[PDB]
Amino acid sequence: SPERLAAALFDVAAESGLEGASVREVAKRAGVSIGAVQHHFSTKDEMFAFALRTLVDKLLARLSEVERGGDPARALFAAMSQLLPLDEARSREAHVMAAFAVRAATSPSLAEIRRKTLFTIRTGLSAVLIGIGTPEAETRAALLLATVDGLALDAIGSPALYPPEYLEHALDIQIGMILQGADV
Amino acid sequence: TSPERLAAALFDVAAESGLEGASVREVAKRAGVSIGAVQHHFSTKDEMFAFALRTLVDKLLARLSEVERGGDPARALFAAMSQLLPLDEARSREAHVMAAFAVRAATSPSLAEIRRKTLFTIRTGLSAVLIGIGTPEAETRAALLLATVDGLALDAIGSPALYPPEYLEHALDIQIGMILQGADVVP
Ligand SMILES: CCCCCCCCCCCCO[C@@H]1O[C@H](CO)[C@@H](O[C@H]2O[C@H](CO)[C@@H](O)[C@H](O)[C@H]2O)[C@H](O)[C@H]1O
Ligand SMILES: CC[N+](C)(C)CCCS(=O)(=O)[O-]
Ligand SMILES: CC[N+](C)(C)CCCS(=O)(=O)[O-]
Repeated sequence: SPERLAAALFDVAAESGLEGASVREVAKRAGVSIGAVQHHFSTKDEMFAFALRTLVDKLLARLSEVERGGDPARALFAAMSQLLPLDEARSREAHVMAAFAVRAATSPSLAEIRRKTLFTIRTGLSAVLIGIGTPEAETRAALLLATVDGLALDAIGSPALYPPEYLEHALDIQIGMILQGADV
Repeated sequence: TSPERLAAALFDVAAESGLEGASVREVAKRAGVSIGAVQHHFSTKDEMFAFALRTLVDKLLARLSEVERGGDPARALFAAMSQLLPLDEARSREAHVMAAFAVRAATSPSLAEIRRKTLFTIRTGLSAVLIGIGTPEAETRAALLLATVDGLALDAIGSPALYPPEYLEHALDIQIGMILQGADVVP
């Protein structure tokens, strides 16, 4: 049931933003007793945090498939492109992730989950860049991730300015910049 | 003037509780006016939100246009992009509300239009600066620079204590350095 609720929340949020994800609306979409929800989560914020944790765990599993050695540029691109709205699935994910990032302004649990998530991805990016002798690796890693997050935010609210082919070109350009001075 | 007072109340509510807290009734309550007074100016909550967003983007663009460009592009780019970073309380509030509207833009055509126009305007100015100095891939690097400030602002929302102004300014300086690599400039 809690997994079902997390999927149902993501589904509502992608459709109608997080303002649509009332305890009531999430129940309809999964099955389930409005009490069944209350059984698993004592607060709405608990329910949101669980959904975010689910989305993050799925993202990290995806990074682990695509970021598997060999050419650094291609690995960095495959990983960062998971965060960009390049198809309908990733457009929904980007929408929901951005929504959680704004909701973190008023929710310490969501802010902490995001902080740990960014720390994890950033450390992974840093390890890649250090391994190839990149100048200012850690700072550049932070910048790569921040820039990808910003591109995703910019794109969801203005898709005509950020078609997938443009997003892919912009990510290529950013990666090329980050790798300047690396070997290779 | 009256719609402007309502836009200011909306911003005050949104900076506190997000845009979820910015119902017509909550905005009316914060402004000290009747629901009827609000509905008089705004036919819909959409129109209320769009007007508030326009008010905000006007303020931001006015600040960007006040940047002294002079003869040093790195300095000008830093001064301009610093205005879009949460380096103090006022800009932290602006970041929170602007990010909220960006997210709402995913489902609201009126907000998307205002966001698109804003991004187009800013990218155009940044591209002019970069082309002016022979920056490789100037247009895309302009879009990347703007994305950097947007992404850094987004993260600083949830963890403001961890993104102090000096961290944000350092990150921005490093990105500008990368953006200017291969441009006709003299460091
Ligand atoms: C220093 C180096 C880097 C420099 C970076 C430069 C950034 C450039 C910003 C300055 C330009 C501001 O110019 C401003 O553009 C916006 C469009 O976005 C216009 O605004 C127009 O669209 C908006 C948004 O839909 C409406 O709310 C507004 O009523 C309408 O007039 C303003 O009428 C114009 O005065
Ligand atoms: C005609 C007067 N001006 C200020 C130009 C436009 C009025 C519409 S407004 O206030 O919503 O920009
Ligand atoms: C409501 C408080 N928020 C912004 C969610 C968390 C603060 C995290 S902090 O202290 O590291 O900036």
